[PDB]
Amino acid sequence: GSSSPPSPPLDLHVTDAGRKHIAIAWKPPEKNGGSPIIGYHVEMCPVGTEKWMRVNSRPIKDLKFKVEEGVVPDKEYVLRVRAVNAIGVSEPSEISENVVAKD
Repeated sequence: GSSSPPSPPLDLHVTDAGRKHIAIAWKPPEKNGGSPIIGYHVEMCPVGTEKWMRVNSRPIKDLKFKVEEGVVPDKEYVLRVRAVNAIGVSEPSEISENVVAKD
């Protein structure tokens, strides 16, 4: 009965990882808040820090993403995803399981 950013993406999980990539997938927000979801953003943070960094250049128009930018081999990360609509940016998803950039 009002207009808001979307609720957060759901069910974020890691599908694959390597020394140079972390592949993730998620499910759409339960609610779009009153205007369609137009994109997703992925953030990455080395575990034990609060140094969240956006790892996509353009809005993601899919429910999966291969993270490559800024991945450091043998570092350990968590990820989170945000949804965007014409009102603004969602709070982030629940964070991912911990993932090491190794094979």
